[PDB]
Amino acid sequence: ESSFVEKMKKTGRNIIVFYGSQTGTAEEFANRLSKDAHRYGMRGMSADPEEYDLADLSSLPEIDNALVVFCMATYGEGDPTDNAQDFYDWLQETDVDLSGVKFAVFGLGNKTYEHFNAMGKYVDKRLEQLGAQRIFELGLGDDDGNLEEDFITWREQFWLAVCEHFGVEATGEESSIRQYELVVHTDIDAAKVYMGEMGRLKSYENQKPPFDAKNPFLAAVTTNRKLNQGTERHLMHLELDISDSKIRYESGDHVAVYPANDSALVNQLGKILGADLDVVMSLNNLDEESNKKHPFPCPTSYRTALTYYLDITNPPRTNVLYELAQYASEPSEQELLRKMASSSGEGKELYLSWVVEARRHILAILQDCPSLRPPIDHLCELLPRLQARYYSIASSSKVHPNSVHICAVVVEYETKAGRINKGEATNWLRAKEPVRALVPMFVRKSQFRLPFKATTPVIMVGPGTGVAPFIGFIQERAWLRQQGKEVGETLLYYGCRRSDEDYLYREELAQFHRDGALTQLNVAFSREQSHKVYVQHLLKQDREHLWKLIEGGAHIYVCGDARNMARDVQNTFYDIVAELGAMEHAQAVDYIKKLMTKGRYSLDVWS
Ligand SMILES: Cc1cc2nc3c(=O)[nH]c(=O)nc-3n(C[C@H](O)[C@H](O)[C@H](O)COP(=O)(O)OP(=O)(O)OC[C@H]3O[C@@H](n4cnc5c(N)ncnc54)[C@H](O)[C@@H]3O)c2cc1C
Ligand SMILES: Cc1cc2nc3c(=O)[nH]c(=O)nc-3n(C[C@H](O)[C@H](O)[C@H](O)COP(=O)(O)O)c2cc1C
Ligand SMILES: [Ca+2]
Repeated sequence: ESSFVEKMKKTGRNIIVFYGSQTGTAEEFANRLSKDAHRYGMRGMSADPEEYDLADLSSLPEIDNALVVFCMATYGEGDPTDNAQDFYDWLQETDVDLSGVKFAVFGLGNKTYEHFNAMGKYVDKRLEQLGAQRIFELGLGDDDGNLEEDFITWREQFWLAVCEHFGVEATGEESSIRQYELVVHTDIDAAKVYMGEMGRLKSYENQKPPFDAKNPFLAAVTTNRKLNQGTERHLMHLELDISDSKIRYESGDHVAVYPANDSALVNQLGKILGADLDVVMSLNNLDEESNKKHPFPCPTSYRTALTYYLDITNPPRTNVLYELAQYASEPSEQELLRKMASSSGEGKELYLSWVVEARRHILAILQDCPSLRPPIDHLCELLPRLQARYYSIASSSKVHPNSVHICAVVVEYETKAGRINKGEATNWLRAKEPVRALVPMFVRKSQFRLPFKATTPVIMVGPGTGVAPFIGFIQERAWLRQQGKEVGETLLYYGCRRSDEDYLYREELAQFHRDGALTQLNVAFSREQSHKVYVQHLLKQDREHLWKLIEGGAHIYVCGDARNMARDVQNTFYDIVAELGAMEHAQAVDYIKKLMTKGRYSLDVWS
């Protein structure tokens, strides 16, 4: 059906929840809200806006008690997710009267970014401008705090508002219904079983372009080398062969990789569950009208699903804990789990401490709640899909057109729970032996780019792994110089803990400076003295030259830690401009923010 409104009429739904999602979180929130509808006598469905035409919103009044909800995540520079781009474009050009339309929006964002929840804010503002009626205030979910708690708090007030305005009431039947039913495929041909590939069956074996998120290219690991000294931490440089993939990229772009869960974790889950992981099965949607026939590719074995399709490392969200409680035979244990779904009080404190702060993954929860023995098929229905991880490409395609490089630090730490957590993708990449080893990947374009004019100077700030895109930038600027082009100054402000422990690309950067490609190599060693010495300290010391370059039209790039470094660096640039630019601090802020709008102050930061 082309019209979501007609689809709603045909299937008896009065609430439709659209999701703007890239890594599945918004989709899960939409699904959870859609299922809630029944608890109020209403009927809902979640939907991918890209599959429909949002202009049809003006027809919702044809359905009694119609309600439309939007769970939208914000991405690069405050833009919409790819699947919500058409909707965003429609909202920008339309002036249709949406009187009679009733809506609510929950935005997914992260305060460490420059444009916090920009998409949710825009959708909410626009719908009202068009004449639609807001049923409940805009939800501002913040992944830098705890997005789950923001969502459940908003969700509760949301339904109360729905009850008040539409005159409905809760049912109270927390029975919780399964969304999928299990079918064991005892006699299936081996060749018809998914073995970890995404999308089409056999797409990993039979690789045909175009390669993207739904059809990743299996790139061979040609290089995987340790960049630092000591068993302390592990920093590594990988080179992935993309020959014959037709994949294109530019320095500044991101490479996404689909990891495989640790087999030791998968094996232990199978044992504690008392399940034969090699059983091949299928989970089928009880809603025969939904386009989402299964929770992940199937038929497939439990081992395969728990290895390639499901997230078993991230601390579970509250709905998973609430639904599992019914399987805890011990009163105390079943009570602990049930409470964690509370938006406040003891229950919330326990969730944030026992699950989140303690970083307990599903196996840890099953282990620390020994009476919890849920059927493996229901667990597979509850666990979120395993998502790709993004890395800043550390190579220039002008120099390495057939290889995509990665600079990454392995995540590994002890939990207050006495366990050793290992980063999903980094522990997996670390184990990829060069020269056989394949990494399913794809490229995600970014707006982080070297200046159009080679003469334009660049100021690069990237401590730690934030140096990644800049290795590529320098390779390219060096290449331009080798092509006989006039290249402006190229400055790198890099930082590490100690010059003899975690100085990434020491030799390469030194050679680029000796070659003349890297005009300046400014490095801050943070722990080689009593007080911290960071990149911003070096920027402040270089205020005169930096102001000259900025005033001249230089481009600034900041990559790495978004939580504190990005903010501290930005604050230092404000000070440089306020001090030497002949203007007040507030004017300096406006000045730097304006550079961002002009593409002369770019960010590639993360957490
Ligand atoms: C646009 C973008 C670009 C990126 N570029 C790079 C890059 O170039 N290089 C790079 O190394 N990474 C980069 N990252 C981070 C990268 O995508 C992954 O998040 C990171 O490699 C960790 O993934 P993982 O699967 O190994 O860890 P996961 O299994 O996902 O675990 C990570 C989580 O573990 C927890 N954690 C980590 N250390 C501790 C600790 N000491 N105590 C308690 N909890 C802890 C945190 O909750 C953290 O969120 C980028 C991210 C984005 C969004
Ligand atoms: C490359 C990237 C860029 C992001 N940019 C922003 C941003 O500009 N503003 C913001 O508020 N949040 C930003 N976020 C955070 C997401 O909006 C948040 O993680 C959300 O939960 C993701 O939802 P999803 O899993 O449904 O895609 C960004 C995340 C990534 C991975
Ligand atoms: Ca210097």
